[PDB]
Order: sequence, then C-alpha cells, then structure tokens
Amino acid sequence: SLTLNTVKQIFRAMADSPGFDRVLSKVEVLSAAPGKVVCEMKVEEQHTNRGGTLHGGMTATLVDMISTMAIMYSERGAPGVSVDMNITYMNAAKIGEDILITAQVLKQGRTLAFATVDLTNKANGKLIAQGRHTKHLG
Amino acid sequence: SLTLNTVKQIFRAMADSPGFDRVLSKVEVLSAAPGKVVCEMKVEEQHTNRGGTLHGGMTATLVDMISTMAIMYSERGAPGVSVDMNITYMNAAKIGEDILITAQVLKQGRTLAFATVDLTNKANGKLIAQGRHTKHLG
Amino acid sequence: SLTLNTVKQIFRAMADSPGFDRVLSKVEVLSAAPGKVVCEMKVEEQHTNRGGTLHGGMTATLVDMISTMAIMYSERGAPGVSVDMNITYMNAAKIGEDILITAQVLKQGRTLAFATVDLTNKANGKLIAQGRHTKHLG
Amino acid sequence: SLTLNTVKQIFRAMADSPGFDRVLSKVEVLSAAPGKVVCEMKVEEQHTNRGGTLHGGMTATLVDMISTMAIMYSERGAPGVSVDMNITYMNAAKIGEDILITAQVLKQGRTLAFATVDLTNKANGKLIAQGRHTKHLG
Repeated sequence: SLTLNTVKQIFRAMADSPGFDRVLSKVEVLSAAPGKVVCEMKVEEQHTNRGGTLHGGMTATLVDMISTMAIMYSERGAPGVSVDMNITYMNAAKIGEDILITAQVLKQGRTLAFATVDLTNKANGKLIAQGRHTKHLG
Repeated sequence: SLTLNTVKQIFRAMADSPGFDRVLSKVEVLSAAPGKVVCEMKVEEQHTNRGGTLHGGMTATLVDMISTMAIMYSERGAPGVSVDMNITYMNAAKIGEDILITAQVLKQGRTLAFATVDLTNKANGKLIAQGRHTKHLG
Repeated sequence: SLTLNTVKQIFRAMADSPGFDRVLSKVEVLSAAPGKVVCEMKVEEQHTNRGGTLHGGMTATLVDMISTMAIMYSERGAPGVSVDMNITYMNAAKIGEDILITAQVLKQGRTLAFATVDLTNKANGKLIAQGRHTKHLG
Repeated sequence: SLTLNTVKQIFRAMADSPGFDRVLSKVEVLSAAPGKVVCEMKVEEQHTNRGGTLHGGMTATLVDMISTMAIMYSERGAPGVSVDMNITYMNAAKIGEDILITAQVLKQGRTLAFATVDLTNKANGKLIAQGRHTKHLG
C-alpha cells in the first residue's frame, strides 16, 4: 500500500488546477486505505454560504471527490463517472470548525462502484452530512 | 411580479461574494416567476472536472442555488435550509457548451419546500442532470 | 414492440403473481407508449399505513414497477435491475382517493436507464410523491 | 419507553394489519434500543420480483418500516411522516437467503429525524442495499 505522502501529493496535484477541483485546495488527507479515505478541512469564508456555514455545494463537492478517491484506491483503480449522488444535511458547520470527511466504499462491482461519505465535526464527532455516491466504471 | 433586471441584480449580488457562491458568477438569469427560475451558463474550464466536462460538484451547486432561488420566489419568500438533495447524472456537458438550469417548485408546505432542477444543453435540449432538493423552512 | 393492451395483460399477470408484485393487483394501466406509462389506483385499506394514508412502501413499489414498465417499453426491451431509487413525499394520499402514477423515461443509455415517476391526486392534480429510478441494463 | 419484547409485539400487530404492513409478517425482530433496531427475514417467494430475487419494493418497505421503528424508539416517541427516502441496491438477495435489516438513527432533531438502513446477507455480511430515510416529526 501507498505512503500517506504519496496520497497527499496525488491529492495536491488534483487540487492545484484551473478546474473546479481548485475549491478543495484547503483539504488535507489524513489517511488512505483501499476503499477508505479520511480527509480534514477547516471551514473558511470561501467554503461558506450566505449564513456563514459550510455551503451545501461545497459539501457536495467533498462527497463527490473524497468518495472518488476511495473508489480509486482499489485493484481496478478506476475513478468512474458519477451516476447518482445524494446528500442529507443534518448539522451546520460554522467558520473555524474543523471537519472530517470520511469516505468508505460499499461495493466495487464489475461496472458500478458505490461509496458512502460522512462529514463530521472533528472535535466532538457531530454528524454534519452523509452522502452516497454511485459511479459507473463500465 | 419583479422585472428580470431586479432578479438579475439580486442574483449578481449573491454571486459577488468571497463565499462559495462566487463559483456561480458566470451564471445568467433568463427568467423568473413564482416557483420557477431559468438560468443559463457557458461551461468554462473553471466549471470542469479533470476530464474537461461539467464538474459534478458544480452541477450540485447549481441545483442547490437555482432551486433556492425558485423556492424564495414565493408568498413566504423564505430560502430555507437544505435537508436532502439528490442528483442523477445522465449526459456530460463539455467546455464551450451552453446549459440551461431550470428549477421548478413542486410544493411549498408549512415547514418544507421541495423543488426539481433540470440541467439541459441549450442548443439541442439534451438532459445533462436532474436534481431534487428538499429544504426546511420551519 | 409492446402495446397498451399488452402492458394491461402484464398488470394482470405480473399482479396475480405469488411474488411481491401481487401488491399492485388493483392498479389499472391507462396509457402506454415507448418510454412512458400512466396508471391509476384507488387507495384502499390494503395500501395504507397505520395512519390511514398511502404507505411509503406501496409508493416505492409503484415507482419501482411502473418506471420498470416504461423502461421495458423500448426497442431494447430490457427491464434492467435497480441501482438507485429516491422518493420525495409531499402530500398524503388518503383511503378512497384516486391517484395517477406517471412514469417517464429520461434516458436510455448503453448500460443505464433513468426514469422519473410522479404520483398525483387524480381529482386535483396535486403531487403526492416524486421518484427517480436508475436501472442497470448491461 | 419501548423494549425489545414490545417492539416484537408491534411486529406481530403491525404485521397482521389489513394494511400494507402485512407484507412484513415474516420479519423477526432480533434487537432494539433507542435509535437502533435489527431485524431478520428469510427471503421467500412472496418477497420476490419476477427474477426470483428480493423485490426492490419489499426492500423499500423494510427500509421505511424498520427505520420508523428506530426513530419511534426515542424519548419523544414520534414515528414521524416520511419526507425523503433513497435506496442504493448493490447485491441481489435470492430466495432462501437470510437477510439482516439494520436501522440506525443518525439524528433526532426538533422537527426532523434521519436514519440509515443496511440490508445484509446474514451468512456472509455482504451489503444487499443501503437506504436513508428522513422523516418529519412536527
């Protein structure tokens, strides 16, 4: 399995982009194992909605990308293309709060991959949001 | 009902922000009626994933925000807070392609609002993605 | 290809199954064409939860099966296997109420099919529920 | 408060209803505590689609009802009304197979409750389906 430094470099390369992935530049990788990736982020103004809490679209981007990372850490190593994503929002995350983003692969099929993602407050473990992501690998 | 110019100014004010809503700065409002908002956007590099197609997180942000706009255009005028969002991805949108984002309110309840959003290719009407968004108004 | 009368025959044979599809025996097919099927049902005690309203599980079964019928009414004729289903519940349907279930295919791809389903109160057109169903054809 | 034996009694009374809940008559309750209920069922012909596997509608009913039981097992004791349900289907469950249905409440709010549900093959622990259910308590 890969060293944390390797995964961090891969992630940093992904985020150092003119594309939309740039919005994840503040995200840090804490751990990576086959089918499981844990990231951390401090919620800053750039990540927030009008009310100054973590934007639903930022949460969605996190779910999308961190689950993709976990799906990729597999025998096949294919990222796949998004088919379905759902997110349920349960607690607000305010500016300054540290969040954990935990993505777990539920199944790697012949053509489909499925993953779940929890966003939690790092300090007290409070559940911010949970998402599920289905991707087509072919 | 409000003039298009008024809605455009409100939207522009929303997007001219240090917050995450900044990612929608290229979006133009085409029409607004109670419970229904149509926006347009040209897909540029900043909106894309690694493959150079519209990023799933950008689509999610569009669904979130355009549905919020339609929910707000109501007797109550409350934006609400996200509870559940789902997106199904059906066709890729490439760089240079013009997209329509159409949000329709399905129901305004006493405490909950529900809206659907279609993303389509403006030129041929091809369905890019469809999302549904449930918000808590209280 | 299928015809309305052939789809009607299925809802007699699919519904007098010993299998779970038996729960749809009271459903009448009103209309069918490639990619779209419309059914009607009167809500009866057998369809209800303990609160006297249409059971969420019955709604899910309706979404599942009627979308499957619309997907199968195609040149390929594949019914597919379920991948993702989501349902948003907006208005209760009470005993005695006549409901319309309307399934429209959004895309038939090489390996995936996508359909939306509306359940409406027949008498006033109000939305009871809306579902989306993604199926794997490969 | 509820107890396991009381939840068991409900699955005898809820299940010998003339209503839709009758479809869960073969379900056995193994475990219950505030916010979590675990059930077991052997897949039988009555639970299947025309392909001899666990019907998606039966799965949805299981997700709906067992999550409702977990939500009701709380200090408030509100069963709630369904708002959103989503299910991802990952592995077929065949006739004769014993399945576990595990519902865990994620959050009980002032007006909303959120629960996740796993269906697993009892013999190997493989994930059949995973659902999320949001209910309104107000």
